[PDB]
Amino acid sequence: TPDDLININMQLQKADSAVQEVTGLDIKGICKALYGTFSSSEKVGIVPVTSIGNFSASLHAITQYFGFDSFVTDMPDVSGYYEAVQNGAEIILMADDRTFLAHNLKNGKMANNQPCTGIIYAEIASRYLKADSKDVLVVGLGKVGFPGAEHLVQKDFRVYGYDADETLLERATSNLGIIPFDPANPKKFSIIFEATPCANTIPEAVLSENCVLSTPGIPCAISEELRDKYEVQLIAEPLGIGTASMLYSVL
Ligand SMILES: NC(=O)c1ccc[n+]([C@@H]2O[C@H](COP(=O)([O-])OP(=O)(O)OC[C@H]3O[C@@H](n4cnc5c(N)ncnc54)[C@H](O)[C@@H]3O)[C@@H](O)[C@H]2O)c1
Ligand SMILES: [Mg+2]
Ligand code: NA
Repeated sequence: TPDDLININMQLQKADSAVQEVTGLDIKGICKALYGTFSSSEKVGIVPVTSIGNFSASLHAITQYFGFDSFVTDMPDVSGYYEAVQNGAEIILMADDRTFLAHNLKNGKMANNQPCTGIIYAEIASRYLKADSKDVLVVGLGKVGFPGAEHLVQKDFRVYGYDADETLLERATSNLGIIPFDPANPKKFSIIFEATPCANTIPEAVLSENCVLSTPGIPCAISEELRDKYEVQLIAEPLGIGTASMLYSVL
């Protein structure tokens, strides 16, 4: 509500700075570099869906920050959708338990939260100013991680991948031509991308001093101890960066 407004706005400004530190660009600039696209106060309708609407309030906060004219509809679901279109929304933003989408009504473009999150976090990791090599470790090759790994291959990085499910590791190896990472033969990285719903997924063996860990993952892949010891540059934010990615991907 009131101090939460300050709280979300703080967390976004922090993340923006962490992104500036690592890449030289802010989140706005990353999206501009990623999609060749820019905010022009487009009207975005945030429609709550049945699946107390605090998530939509966060999205309102987040979209305001990036220079969009956003609103939350009074009605939820289909009534909400209708209210949004009728009130001049150019982009619809909405989520249920399994899908979070942004739909641009002007141009027909639609984004899914998961690939957009994976692409932007991978992009941020790839742009690490003080990285020594083009080698990158991706841990987690699910709905967020696989598209992030794909983005990294297309930017001609040498991508190593690991997933706890051999099945998903196999898929990525075949589809993307990434190198399977073996914990029995680790290697140090200066660039790490992690898309896992688990903590302590990044072993100490893999870390180098002043590496970037870029992770949308909840909770955090590295312990506070290890990120202190290695002075790990941490890119992690729970909703805003992914949301910006979506919005900018559809403009
Ligand atoms: N911060 C954001 O803005 C944002 C946006 C979208 C998703 N997320 C988060 O990103 C995370 C991943 O989302 P997703 O859709 O890719 O999940 P997913 O379930 O589709 O895939 C996650 C992958 O991580 C793998 N994994 C789990 N534990 C592992 C371990 N110990 N070592 C290696 N791999 C492991 C799983 O096998 C799975 O393939 C989730 O925690 C999700 O909440 C964050
Ligand atoms: Mg995010
Ligand atoms: Na994680």
